[PDB]
Amino acid sequence: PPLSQETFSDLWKLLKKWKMRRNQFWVKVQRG
Repeated sequence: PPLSQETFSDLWKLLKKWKMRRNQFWVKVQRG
């Protein structure tokens, strides 16, 4: 479910590598 603090937040950190700037409008719109 939707929630991130001192637990469920420890995860989501996984989608990062896939949730990074890899969105739609901001997908490769900056150096790095």
